[PDB]
Amino acid sequence: IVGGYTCGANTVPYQVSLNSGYHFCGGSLINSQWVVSAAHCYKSGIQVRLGEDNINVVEGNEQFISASKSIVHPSYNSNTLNNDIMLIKLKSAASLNSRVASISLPTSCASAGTQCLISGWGNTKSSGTSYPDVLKCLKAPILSDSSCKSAYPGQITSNMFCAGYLEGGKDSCQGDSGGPVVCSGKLQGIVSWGSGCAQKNKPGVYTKVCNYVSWIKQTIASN
Ligand SMILES: N=C(N)c1ccc(/C=N/OCC(=O)O)cc1
Ligand SMILES: [Ca+2]
Repeated sequence: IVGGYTCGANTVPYQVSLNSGYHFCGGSLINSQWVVSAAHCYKSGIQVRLGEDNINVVEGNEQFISASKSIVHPSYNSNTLNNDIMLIKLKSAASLNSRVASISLPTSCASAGTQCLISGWGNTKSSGTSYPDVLKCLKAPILSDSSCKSAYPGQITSNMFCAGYLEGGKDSCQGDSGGPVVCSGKLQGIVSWGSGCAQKNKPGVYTKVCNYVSWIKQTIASN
């Protein structure tokens, strides 16, 4: 997260870290057994880490649970990043408490102009690299579809939306991939792509979760 703020320990209790010997992506806990992340975060041997603040120090509230299965969206296209969504099933149910909690799926899509909360342990610089210890947060508005399409001509599908600041300076970034965009208490987006981070006229592009609720529900009802 570039140009954000320190969230505060466990204030984003649905935020997870995906670990494969190191943190590599975020995700969102949607019930005791399932995490939503980006399909571009797919790899074998994922351990889901819940209740994290400092990802490099065991602070006492963590639950580390191995993934039993990963299900990439059937229409995910890694070239265009269309349908950039994946479900990860935990080997055992997380124990839900104040510091580890699920986030609601949307019943309707979010509105342009709505301020959303984006979070992660990704790069905090727009040029150069610096990775934070503790979870970072950014409040960012959903942009109009026409401004989103103008920013990325020929690349924005109906399964994507833009959020952020056209002036630059505030954005998600590498390492935030797969993490939450929560608007009005609903998981509305997944950190997906963008040209660099926090670049002028290049806002963040996010998987449009409201389009996938049917697939999510049917998948978790059968796996
Ligand atoms: N909002 C952005 N500008 C943005 C967000 C996410 C990415 C994804 N990078 O994938 C590589 C990785 O995370 O390791 C790029 C740009
Ligand atoms: Ca920790």
